[PDB]
Amino acid sequence: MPSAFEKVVKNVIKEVSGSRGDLIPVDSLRNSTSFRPYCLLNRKFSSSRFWKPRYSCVNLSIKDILEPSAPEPEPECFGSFKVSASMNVCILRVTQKTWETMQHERHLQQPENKILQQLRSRGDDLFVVTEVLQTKEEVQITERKKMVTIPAGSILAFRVAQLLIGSKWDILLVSDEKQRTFEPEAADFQGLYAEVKACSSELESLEMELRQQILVNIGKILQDQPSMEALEASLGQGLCSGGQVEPLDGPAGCILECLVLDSGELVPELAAPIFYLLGALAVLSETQQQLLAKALETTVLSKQLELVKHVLEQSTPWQEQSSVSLPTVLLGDCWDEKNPTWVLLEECGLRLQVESPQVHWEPTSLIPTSALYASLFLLSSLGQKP
Amino acid sequence: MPSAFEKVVKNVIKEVSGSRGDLIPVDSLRNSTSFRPYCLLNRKFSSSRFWKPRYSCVNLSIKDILEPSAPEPEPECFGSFKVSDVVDSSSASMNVCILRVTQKTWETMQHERHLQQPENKILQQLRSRGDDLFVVTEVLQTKEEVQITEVHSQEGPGALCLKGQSRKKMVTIPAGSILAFRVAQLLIGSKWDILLVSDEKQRTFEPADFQGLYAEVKACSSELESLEMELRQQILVNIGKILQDQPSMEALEASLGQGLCSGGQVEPLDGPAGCILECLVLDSGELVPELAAPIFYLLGALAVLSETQQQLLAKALETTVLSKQLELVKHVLEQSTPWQEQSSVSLPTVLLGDCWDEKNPTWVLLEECGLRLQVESPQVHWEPTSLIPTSALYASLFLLSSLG
Ligand SMILES: [Cl-]
Ligand SMILES: [Cl-]
Ligand SMILES: [Cl-]
Ligand code: NA
Ligand code: NA
Ligand code: NA
Repeated sequence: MPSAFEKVVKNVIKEVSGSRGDLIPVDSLRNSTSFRPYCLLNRKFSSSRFWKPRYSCVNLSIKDILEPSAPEPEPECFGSFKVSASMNVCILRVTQKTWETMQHERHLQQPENKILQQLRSRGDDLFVVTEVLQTKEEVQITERKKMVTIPAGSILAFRVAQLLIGSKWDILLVSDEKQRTFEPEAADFQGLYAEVKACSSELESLEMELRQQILVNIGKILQDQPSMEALEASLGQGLCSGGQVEPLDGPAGCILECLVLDSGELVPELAAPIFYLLGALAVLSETQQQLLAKALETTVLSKQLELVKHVLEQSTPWQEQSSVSLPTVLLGDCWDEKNPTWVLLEECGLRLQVESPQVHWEPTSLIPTSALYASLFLLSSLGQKP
Repeated sequence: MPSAFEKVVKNVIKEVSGSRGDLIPVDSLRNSTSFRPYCLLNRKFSSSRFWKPRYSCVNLSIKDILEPSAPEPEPECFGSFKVSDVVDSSSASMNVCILRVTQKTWETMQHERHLQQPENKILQQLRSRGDDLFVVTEVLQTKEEVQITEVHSQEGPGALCLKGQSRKKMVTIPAGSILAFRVAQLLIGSKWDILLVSDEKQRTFEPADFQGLYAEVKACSSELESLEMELRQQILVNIGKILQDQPSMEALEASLGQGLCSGGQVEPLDGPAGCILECLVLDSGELVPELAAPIFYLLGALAVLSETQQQLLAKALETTVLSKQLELVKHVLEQSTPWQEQSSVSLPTVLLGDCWDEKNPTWVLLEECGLRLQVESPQVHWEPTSLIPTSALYASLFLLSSLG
């Protein structure tokens, strides 16, 4: 859904930074306080180069992992904008000189922080907020009647920099997608298909009874995000450490039981593709997850996958905004707002239309549409007959 | 080496807009007053799809061609920025702001104002020449007065003796100076319209790959190769003289453009511009289309090049060094496909007998195209932004060597 705050945040990013902007939108006003400059964010191990997991809050600042312990310098105000009925926003940034000074004056906390040890075990990546886009004044944005007030100084969007911590700490201002925080090539549709097909090949191999229970239990964990979140951490820690994993409760536990041995250690060939599939589902929105949990039959899933496959295949180059025409004749019912394939595509940030062209590609929509494609491909690959 | 201060302007654009392909950099502080919002700019008829002519100032505003005559609404201030990379014991920061004319302002102006019915004399002159008309829709200007110093890299004893104040120049930029701008092509006919989403195939007045670029230049060269050796040599030596005087080349271009779009007798010009015009014209005063069109293309390609690039070509007009420089540019362009991605190009062995360095003429010609050069493997760094000037440099070298 437009979520009111979610809709105003996307339009503000587009006006301030431009279409291919490197600004990440803030999910909610409650969480805004944790995305301030210098805040630390974690991300689960990146299983794919086409989709990335959402950033989570560590509720710690860069000073909390460095020595000597001291407050960070005040972020500089780069600029102000009148985004339009006029909302005033401003950019607070941590300069490169501030990072270089901090790297010279501060070193990693030598007896090692406990939170970093937890992230290292799960194979998570660590990031630091380098820039924020926040409101200057209080605005009363109105939405049914639901006036959402946004107070002054609210983080609407943010820029991150991956930090690499080992013997010394380093900040990646110019991002490198191949880098990992803790140390243990054309991006086209063809490479994306090969990556998902490699993961799908590992599935199918499993017995039809095993594939069906993993499939039905995925539909149950799609109802409970924290259940899926906990299962992901158990798999990530088991893959990065190789130790016995603690049994879980609910459908998360049932899926974990399928992927694990009599000793407690995960089977890497079974756990890795499931970790990829759960990571692709984590990228999707609540609405998208509840739709996939209903349409888990391989009949509708195959048609939805073919529509997403066509959208992605026709949107190359993925860096330009392009219009795509869809073969809606594939679907059993008419192409409208109530269609499940319309809702799955609209939740990816794609602007849809009733007819020719039906989809409007946005470069920003690559991360969720790759996750939706990989999710549909693997979920149909589980429910298929041998 | 910047184009006077172009590297500092490009750094400000990169920080403010994210990429270079959105805002056009202003050439000089003297001309800045003419690139303000609502100002009208003309661009000569586009002879090629790979290179585009520079925008010239009409020194008129949108209100000067519309009725009722009334001042334009004040442009809105979209935002302010504090840029610190202004060099290309403490750091240097400059405050800039963006002034924009909103789409609603343009739509309101289109509803309230119509074209000046007995027709503006300046529009008639641009129409006769086949020029395109544009309007400045957004500007990036300074908020405060900034003093930027320029440091000149050594320079030879002959270039210093030409002038003869030291290497460090104190340049003072006043508050409200236009550093960069965004344009919108306006289409004027029975009604006027503003193209906010640009269309490269559109003309104001209604009357791909390296292989396509090579074919376009080769077609132009085929026409020039049919001329007499004495006429080709006089056209070549006189091009080297008009390369010293930009306004002489600018006037000759307008005479050829108006003669091609109207087909009437052209008034004789003075200096080397006049000598070239005499070669392309009849006993009656009308241009020979087969002769004037390829020369118009060649002059348009030279107009895209910088002053430094033009002074280098005016010295190296012999077909000996010209052929080697053309081959280097041909290789850079051929290896940079696709042009949209930044790619590194490795230049082949024995570049010019002597050595590949900052003082090499081929290095300066390529660096003035926005290409970041390096002493060795890879020597060139392609930037998508460098397509317009490198196409013009290729076409210029190809046709100048084709002269003789
Ligand atoms: Cl987020
Ligand atoms: Cl892993
Ligand atoms: Cl210009
Ligand atoms: Na602070
Ligand atoms: Na089996
Ligand atoms: Na395509």
